[PDB]
Amino acid sequence: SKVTTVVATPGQGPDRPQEVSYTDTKVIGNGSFGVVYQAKLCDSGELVAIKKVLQDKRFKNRELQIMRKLDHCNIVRLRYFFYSSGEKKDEVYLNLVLDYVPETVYRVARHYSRAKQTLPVIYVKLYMYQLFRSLAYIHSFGICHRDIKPQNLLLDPDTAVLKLCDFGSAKQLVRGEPNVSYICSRYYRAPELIFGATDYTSSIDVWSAGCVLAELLLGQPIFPGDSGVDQLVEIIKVLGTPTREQIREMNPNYTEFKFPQIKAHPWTKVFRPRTPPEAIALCSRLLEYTPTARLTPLEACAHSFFDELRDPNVKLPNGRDTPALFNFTTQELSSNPPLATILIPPHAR
Ligand SMILES: CC(=O)c1ccc2c(c1)/C(=C(/NC1CCN(C)CC1)c1ccccc1)C(=O)N2
Repeated sequence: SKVTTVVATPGQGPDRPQEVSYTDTKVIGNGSFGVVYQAKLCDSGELVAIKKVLQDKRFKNRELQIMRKLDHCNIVRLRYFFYSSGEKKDEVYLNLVLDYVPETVYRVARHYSRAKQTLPVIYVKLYMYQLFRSLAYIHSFGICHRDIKPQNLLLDPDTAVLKLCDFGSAKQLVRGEPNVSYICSRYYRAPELIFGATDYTSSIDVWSAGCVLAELLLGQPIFPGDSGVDQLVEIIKVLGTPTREQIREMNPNYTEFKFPQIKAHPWTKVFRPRTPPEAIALCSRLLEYTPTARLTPLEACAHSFFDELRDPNVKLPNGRDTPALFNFTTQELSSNPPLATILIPPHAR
């Protein structure tokens, strides 16, 4: 076996690097970011992920600066960070030692779809609540993920703990400062972004989460668009044609898509029979045309659909106890503090 010893700066605490050794490196991910590895530590024998990205002198890494401000159980923790040379030494890379999680929400949802089965509502409740909890934390700093999809939602099959990953698209949204329109994966792309909105709030992650929720309820994406324009046709097929005021509320740059008035399709008819009415009520308040009309991540966590997790007698289908879901902080509750009366039940008080 080959051992790799490097001096890496820890993500949290003071900027003081330490000698970190790792072995058994293998390629597990490949994307727009760069490359993701899986390595075993020499100290505890713990498995960690190493995301190698090509870095320049012109500026500092945007993802790294967002990552070392973040400390939450439902987001992959930045263990360490170091610099390596792999292009005749003239070009340098940024390696991010992050948490390793075996499965993803996509892979778990795929298992049921291939077996013609439905994902149990308890799993839909646990995965969605943890996504909105991590969203309430990132949005309190002004940071918007801009890439919410089941492939980026990591999963541990035994404990059922969800973790958010890939903060490359992520940016601290500021009022007045424009942003790029073509962002997020097509099936989870908000209608503002299709309408060419450069000025948007962190409510685009709320829409993307709503797209994931409906996907876990249907067993397939709700809006499978063939093109960038065919994506809006998929949305119009269930939500109907947006009103004059709904269009303006998205703040659209260069509009006039020229589509016929088809009108909204009932939410109950969209999903399978005997689908919990609370899931539909939640999905209706997340997948809204008007971004300001959408439920906030904390408001989504306080919804009637996640009341089963708030029960003191709730447990995982494998017998194990549900993870920490009520250990909220002042930074998490920052947007709406009186919501703590619903979010934190008397048993956990
Ligand atoms: C993208 C990023 O920033 C990041 C950060 C930390 C991470 C991962 C990704 C990650 C991934 N793990 C997969 C390993 C293979 N199994 C079968 C599925 C899960 C992974 C890799 C590529 C795409 C999506 C997810 C993990 O375990 N820890």
